[PDB]
Amino acid sequence: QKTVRWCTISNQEANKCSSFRENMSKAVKNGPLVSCVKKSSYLDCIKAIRDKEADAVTLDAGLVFEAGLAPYNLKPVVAEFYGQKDNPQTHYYAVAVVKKGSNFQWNQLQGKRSCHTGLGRSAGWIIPMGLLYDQLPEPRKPIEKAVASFFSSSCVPCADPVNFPKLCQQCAGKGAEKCACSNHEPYFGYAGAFNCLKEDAGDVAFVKHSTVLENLPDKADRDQYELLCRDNTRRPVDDYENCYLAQVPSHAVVARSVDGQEDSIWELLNQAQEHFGRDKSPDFQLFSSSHGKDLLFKDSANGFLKIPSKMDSSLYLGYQYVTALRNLREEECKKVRWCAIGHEETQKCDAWSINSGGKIECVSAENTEDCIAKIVKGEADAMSLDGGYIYIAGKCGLVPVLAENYKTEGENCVNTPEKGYLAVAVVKKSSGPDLNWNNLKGKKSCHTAVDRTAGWNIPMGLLYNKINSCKFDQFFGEGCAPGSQRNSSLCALCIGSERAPGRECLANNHERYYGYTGAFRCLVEKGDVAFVKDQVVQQNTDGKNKDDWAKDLKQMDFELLCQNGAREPVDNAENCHLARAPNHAVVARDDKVTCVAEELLKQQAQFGRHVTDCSSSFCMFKSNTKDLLFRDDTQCLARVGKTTYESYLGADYITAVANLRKCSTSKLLEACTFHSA
Ligand SMILES: *[C@@H]1O[C@H](CO)[C@@H](O)[C@H](O)[C@H]1NC(C)=O
Ligand SMILES: [Fe+3]
Ligand SMILES: [Fe+3]
Repeated sequence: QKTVRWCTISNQEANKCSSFRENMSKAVKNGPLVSCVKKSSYLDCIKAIRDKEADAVTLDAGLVFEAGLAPYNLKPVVAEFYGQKDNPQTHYYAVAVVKKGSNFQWNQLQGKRSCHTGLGRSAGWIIPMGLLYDQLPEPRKPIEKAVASFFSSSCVPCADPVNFPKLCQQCAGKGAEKCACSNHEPYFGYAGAFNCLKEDAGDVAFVKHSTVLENLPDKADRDQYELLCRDNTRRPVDDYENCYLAQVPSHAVVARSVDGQEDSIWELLNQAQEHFGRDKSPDFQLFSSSHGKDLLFKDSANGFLKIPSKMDSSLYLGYQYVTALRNLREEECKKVRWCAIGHEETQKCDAWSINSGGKIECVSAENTEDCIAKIVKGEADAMSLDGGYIYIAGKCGLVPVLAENYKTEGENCVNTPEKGYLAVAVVKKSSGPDLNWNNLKGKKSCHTAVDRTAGWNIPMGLLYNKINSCKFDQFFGEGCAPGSQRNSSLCALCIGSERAPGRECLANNHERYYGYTGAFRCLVEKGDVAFVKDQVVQQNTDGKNKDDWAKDLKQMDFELLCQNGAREPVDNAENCHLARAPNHAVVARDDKVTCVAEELLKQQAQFGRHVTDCSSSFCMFKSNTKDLLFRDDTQCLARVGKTTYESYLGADYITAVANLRKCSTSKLLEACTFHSA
């Protein structure tokens, strides 16, 4: 019924696509149909997809980046994987292949002849040229001109043969097909570049790690070839793991960002790998063809993986690679951009910005995950996170910069490491003794949010060990666990916002039961147990909180549930808690750690706890509502040195969280753990 229109770039690809079509028709009765649209290069395909004349094409990651730019706006939806299906690799190695006895090293490439897969491609172009950049003769813009003056001549398929003739000089295509961006140029692609070297049109080929073994005959003339290593030595072709230029992400199928039919694309490809995958059929091979190498998909792929929905091109490629790509394409610690979540945090941020004289700038997002993603992508620089989210951010590659401290007051606060706060379970003293730790089934729970330390990871981790199931919403009766599935019973007690409707169960300040205070309010108004930090009761009772719901509460009206079944007063969490919680911390990308840390230590020297008059001046650690930007009981931000999320959080906490990985519903976590190695 549904049709996926695949874009081909050559007569050879068109031949394979016709057989893909015919074979899928026969093998799959109801699965999407395939039809083929024949263009003459990947760039014509990207445009055909944008204009809705086609739906899909497979691209080297370097070109995924170009497809993801305006005005094309395509996104990667399915990735090739290499290697064994039980340990799929979503990267491959770029290498430089030379013939034995040619006697030159990496540092002597000047004046040689080069064979490239194609302009703008990972192994063929982006990686080798990024490495050689500093040796190219200036001016290096555009890069083509500099490359044409560095190598004596080359074959770079897809280069403009009119403006850069030397880049197309060693290519082998006839007439108008010379230097073509397709299999009509014999030296196009991995196979082509290798043939370029083989036939002595070039002295070096920039290809991938499987290229030589894939393209050499029945037996091994393989001893005739070697690899150029970056330490200026040469190694055998099967020793690429010790002689590669870089590791690069998989070729991926791309599609329209809006109305891209990706559902259809995955359904097609998934069924196709089942019937016509590696060694699956004599009638048709997805990853092979008698008409050529790497047609439609690479011959070294062994299947497909669906790309998570939150992985856009930036996330798929990774920030380092996007920066190298950006570097070759366009031809400081002045400020810290904070990521604020929602309106109240944005207003506190704005105030900070003004008071700081612009050293702090403010970027907004509607939830924690969107903030973390902005930081990873370079749209923001820092925010403070609960341990549960540090874990997620750490998987996405962010690093802890400074810790919030809660126990140490005064001048030594910044230099004192704290062990952590405590995750506890708080109940009303008035609840009968049947309410205890071993009898929570069917009870009404209040949680700070899904994926936070005290609110979720610690308690739900403990419970998972008992019930051996991720269906928490079938264990508890009804609760408020912000961030849960909207029609779950774990959203049923949530009350959203007083001003705007439809905000129930959101994991942000629109939800009145969100956060430490929030969950304590949930306990007071509706729940039986709150999963929260120690001290939340003391901080919101006996008059410290003046809001209607809290003004008459007393500390003595609450108790803690201990794991042995007993109950203790709230002043005794040290002997009645669920586990230690790592202190919340400011995270940043590895390139900004120093900058973020140094400026914040200066911010707090001006705006920290010692400010006796908050109003005339700004107070970083006090908040109009609750835990705006930092926890309200934060005494200072403290140095953590050079550490990683794993050592910051501790093996005990890492163990607990990883224990729950099967139950995770975080879309960010799913995107940040997609890639191998
Ligand atoms: C609840 O919502 C989801 C969509 O987000 C839907 O898939 C599910 O089947 C709905 N019904 C149930 C079983 O609660
Ligand atoms: Fe590639
Ligand atoms: Fe916390």
